[PDB]
Amino acid sequence: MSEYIRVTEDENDEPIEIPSEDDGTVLLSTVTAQFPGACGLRYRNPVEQCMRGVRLVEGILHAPDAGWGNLVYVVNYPKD
Amino acid sequence: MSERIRVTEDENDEPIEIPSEDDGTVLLSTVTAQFPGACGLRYRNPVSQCMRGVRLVEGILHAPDAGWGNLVYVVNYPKD
Repeated sequence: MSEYIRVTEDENDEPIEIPSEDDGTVLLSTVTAQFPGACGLRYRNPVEQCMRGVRLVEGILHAPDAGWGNLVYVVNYPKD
Repeated sequence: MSERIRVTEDENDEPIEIPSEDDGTVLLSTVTAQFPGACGLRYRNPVSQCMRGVRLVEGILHAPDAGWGNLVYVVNYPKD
């Protein structure tokens, strides 16, 4: 089954739901669809309450230990 | 023609329709053929009350297992 994630570009608005691949990874192109100019992904680990960045390779974001559907994610946005 | 997909950018006007492919895929060019530069698609997800986007890969949109009929609503628009 395809993993499911909930990202957010701006916390003042509503979060965005992203359908991931069955592989358990997320495709950056799906992010760029809703987020133009943006790339990358962040989240916070409930372990140390610190912000973290999701691993990316060739446009493919790699899920954490438990996967995607457990925490919230934030899309990396530049100043532009 | 194979499947058609309803989609709009603003609910004040009338939603348009784009021919999707039998493989559950839509071509970016077909979307931009309708919209003046729009990319990606999403909709009001009643499940999370957020905006759920659709899988995108190199300009090719990939429908979920259900298909396009459950996501036919709003098209995405980049800043460029």
